[PDB]
Amino acid sequence: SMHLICQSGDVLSARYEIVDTLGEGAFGKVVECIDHKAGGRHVAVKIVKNVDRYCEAARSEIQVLEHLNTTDPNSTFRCVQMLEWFEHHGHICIVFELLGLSTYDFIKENGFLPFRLDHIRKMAYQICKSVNFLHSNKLTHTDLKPENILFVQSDYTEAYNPKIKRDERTLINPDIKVVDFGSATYDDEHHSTLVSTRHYRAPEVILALGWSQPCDVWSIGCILIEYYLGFTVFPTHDSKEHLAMMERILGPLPKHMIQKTRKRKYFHHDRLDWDEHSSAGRYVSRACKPLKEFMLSQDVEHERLFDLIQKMLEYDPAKRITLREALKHPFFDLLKKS
Ligand SMILES: Cn1cc(-c2ccc3occ(-c4cccc(C5CCC5)c4)c3n2)cn1
Repeated sequence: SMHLICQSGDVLSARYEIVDTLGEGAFGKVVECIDHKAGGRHVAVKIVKNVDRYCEAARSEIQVLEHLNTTDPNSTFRCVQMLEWFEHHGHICIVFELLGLSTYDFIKENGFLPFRLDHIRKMAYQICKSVNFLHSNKLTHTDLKPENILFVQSDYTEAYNPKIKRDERTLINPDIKVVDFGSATYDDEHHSTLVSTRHYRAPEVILALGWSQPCDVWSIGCILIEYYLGFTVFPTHDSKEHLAMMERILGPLPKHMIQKTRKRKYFHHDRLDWDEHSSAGRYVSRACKPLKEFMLSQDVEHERLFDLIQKMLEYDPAKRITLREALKHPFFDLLKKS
């Protein structure tokens, strides 16, 4: 029924007039509205599908953001500001400060070109700071990805780039915020070993070994390579294929993780049950290669980023870098200058 209530001109809750759709997802829709009771200020309204799983996720997000916005009222740690919620013809709607495009959408609109490295450095720093603030308050996000990082302002300048024979957009201000707190889980809540639709998903989640804060660090590792390359390094929707891709980029999985997993289907003896010479197997060999071979330059700033990424993509969550540590990494020295 959503198409009947999310059109340009519709009014929600006797105050918000829909201008246009900003984007869609599995959850529903985000629309830009005029708030007729706050002087015409533009806001963003998430309209949530009338489906039990998303309604429960939306109620959860509301609890989480209430706690985070009162703990950090000035958005020092860059979590999105929720302004209120209401119900409209059986759909939960949540009102946010209006931001710019998602980082995914910016890449897409720019023809799948990567961000340049000085912007990557700022964005990475801000993402690590924001999610470490979550990790300090006994939370894990669990669903970090480029669609869920948004530019405060997505405005750009435009010129012809003769090095790659095409026009190129250059961001003016790379400041970001983190969104989507519907899967966010407290340390003391139930940690469901089941997880749903994502491929920023850590190896401990795939193998059902239990998870906590480190799973976020793995996701951030994936985001940073994507910003550097302009495309995903794990393009797959099959778990076993995903594990095969990991092995090609990062080497074989630790033996103690293979012995512990209850998911025996993926393994024969203590090896991944993967035919290298199948149709899908040859696609993996051709798309994926060892991590450092993705580097586009041997310059030391590039090597610094890739050392950070590698520590984030440690298989064993007990050994993986924490965000506290990552904020001190040399890659970020260039921001602290004086
Ligand atoms: C899942 N979620 C998003 C928000 C959110 C909050 C405020 C926002 O101000 C603008 C957007 C926006 C702009 C362009 C594209 C999109 C995309 C549609 C999903 C991301 C959003 C936006 N999204 C809160 N939860």
